[PDB]
Amino acid sequence: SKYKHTVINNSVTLVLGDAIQIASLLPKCILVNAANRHLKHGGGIAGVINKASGGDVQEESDEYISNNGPLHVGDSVLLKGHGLADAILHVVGPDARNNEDAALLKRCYKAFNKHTIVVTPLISAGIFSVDPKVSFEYLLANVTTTTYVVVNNEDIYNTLAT
Ligand SMILES: Nc1ncnc2c1ncn2[C@@H]1O[C@H](COP(=O)(O)OP(=O)(O)OC[C@H]2O[C@@H](O)[C@H](O)[C@@H]2O)[C@@H](O)[C@H]1O
Repeated sequence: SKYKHTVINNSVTLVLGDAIQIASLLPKCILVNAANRHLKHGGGIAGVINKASGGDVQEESDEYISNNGPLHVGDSVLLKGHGLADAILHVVGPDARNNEDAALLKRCYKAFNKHTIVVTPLISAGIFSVDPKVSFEYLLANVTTTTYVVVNNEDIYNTLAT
């Protein structure tokens, strides 16, 4: 009720705000990180998640990548929450700058469905250069669990809420 939000369907609510703040409000949730294949948390939400954890997220991510090797595009990994959420689901969206197809967002978003409550940004819609409407369409087509899709730009919010 405190946020500009639009309930889209029985699964998805679009929220204008900061995904970290929304994840903190909910008593139980998974927070989704928009990651790269090496979980090297850069200039988008990944860096903000890492900084909010005091670097704990990057330390854990490095440990995982040593155990797994690099992820494939479209893969995800459930790691610890570090007080931000019950857990963080790191998803590797396609990077359009590297000619990776937006269709791989199907794999990213399907990974949400085993989790009861998900708080997510729009995967690939920032640095990875996929149209926010395209990412949101893949989200709506594939997500079948209670999901708060949090966007921090009001113009994007207005576009997607219409
Ligand atoms: N705190 C936030 N809350 C909600 N949405 C946010 C927030 N910060 C950024 N966003 C939005 O989330 C969307 C995803 O943007 P990025 O975080 O840039 O994600 P992506 O486009 O998937 O790029 C992934 C790449 O960026 C690096 O951070 C990461 O390490 C990877 O290399 C964009 O629309 C961006 O504006």
